[PDB]
Amino acid sequence: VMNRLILAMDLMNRDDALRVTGEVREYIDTVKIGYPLVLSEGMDIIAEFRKRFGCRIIADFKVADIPETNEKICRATFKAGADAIIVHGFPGADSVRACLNVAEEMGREVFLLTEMSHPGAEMFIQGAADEIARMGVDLGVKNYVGPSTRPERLSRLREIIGQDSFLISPGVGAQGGDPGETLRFADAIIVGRSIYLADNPAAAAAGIIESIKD
Amino acid sequence: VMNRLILAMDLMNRDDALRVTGEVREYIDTVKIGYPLVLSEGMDIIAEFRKRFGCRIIADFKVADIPETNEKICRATFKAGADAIIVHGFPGADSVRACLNVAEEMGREVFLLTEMSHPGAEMFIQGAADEIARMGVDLGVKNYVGPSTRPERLSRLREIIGQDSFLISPGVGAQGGDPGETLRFADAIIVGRSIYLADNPAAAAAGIIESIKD
Ligand SMILES: Nc1c(F)c(=O)[nH]c(=O)n1[C@@H]1O[C@H](COP(=O)(O)O)[C@@H](O)[C@H]1O
Ligand SMILES: Nc1c(F)c(=O)[nH]c(=O)n1[C@@H]1O[C@H](COP(=O)(O)O)[C@@H](O)[C@H]1O
Repeated sequence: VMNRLILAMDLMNRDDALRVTGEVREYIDTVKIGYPLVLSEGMDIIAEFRKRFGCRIIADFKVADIPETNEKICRATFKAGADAIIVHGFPGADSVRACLNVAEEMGREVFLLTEMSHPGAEMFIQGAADEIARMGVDLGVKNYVGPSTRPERLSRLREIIGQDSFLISPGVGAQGGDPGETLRFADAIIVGRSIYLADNPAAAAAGIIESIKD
Repeated sequence: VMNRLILAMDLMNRDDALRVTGEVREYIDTVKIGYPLVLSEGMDIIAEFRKRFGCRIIADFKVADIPETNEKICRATFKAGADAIIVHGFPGADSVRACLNVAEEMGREVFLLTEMSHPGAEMFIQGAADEIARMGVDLGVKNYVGPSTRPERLSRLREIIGQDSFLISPGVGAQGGDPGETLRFADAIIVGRSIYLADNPAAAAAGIIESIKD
């Protein structure tokens, strides 16, 4: 991922999302698009971004349904041009394998979300997260998401998935995570508000990149 | 809910979804629309259904993000005209309260998903589900989802949320759940494929209603 930095583009109107993404494009290779933007502007926004910026797109849909519904969500998402989809592990192995099967059919990839970055993740997700990660390994998952806000958890998750797996990490900036500490364990960081709410998003991106080039 | 039966409309093209929903409308009051249909046809499908059928709409989005993202997803969903949204409890209390706050602002309702109906729910969700339900009660949640496929779990969940709470239950028909047994505990059942894949969806709906009128 260019500069190890993934933009979380959670602005909800197309003109602002296009402006900010264009402004920071010299600093990123990869944009995470989630439901805030997709439910406001439509699934066609994925192909628009992919074309206009020549960026890879991760669909952050935190897929969390039964296997049959997960299969449908994944097929619609890859049809729309997404390169990868984020899938929750908490609903269990059959729900994850349904997503992996569609990704295998469509030549796409699944990111398994293990532990989440927000405080409420401590209630139920954290206690299951090591086991969710192991389940991923056992299913052949190669791409994972884990929390910038808890680098000791991010270290453990790295220890389970091994060095060859690809690990991306949200919670940097607004939620309190640090770029450099997070990159001790993750391959790339995800950053939303610290960039997209900045008075100068390009300067904010450049500042983050500076802080991690060294 | 009319006849205690909620249609899970998971067909992915608008013409088929409109046909089947129109055919079974004399038997239902309430349609659950999820991401299979919304990601294929757009969020405008919610208002279209609400107008064309004069049905209530539950947006089955199994919201499962951090509080800030959950707030956005809920606002976009209620803006599109949904009456209610299904929210996962597994990400914890702050993520649920974010949805409750937007529902309170928009005059809408949240359904808390406790235990899911598919086999993989046994891995991580089932062991947390009683505690998820209690958390709902502690947050003032009045509407819940629990599994037709495990009526002993559905009985326990009813015992936690009490008799005044409203409980809906998927997993009837295709997944193995029984309409009448499920309605010992749930106020309404959710049915998808057993209706929408039937050669005659109206006859399938009518058959289910017959089996539970007695
Ligand atoms: N995908 C995520 C997770 F798995 C997770 O555990 N925590 C997250 O924040 N996100 C997303 O990452 C972004 C964080 O944005 P920012 O805080 O503004 O920098 C948002 O899109 C979140 O929905
Ligand atoms: N909302 C759900 C849950 F919380 C859950 O635990 N299990 C489910 O199946 N659904 C949804 O209920 C419907 C079940 O559809 P059918 O099997 O064809 O009858 C689908 O839309 C599922 O996504």
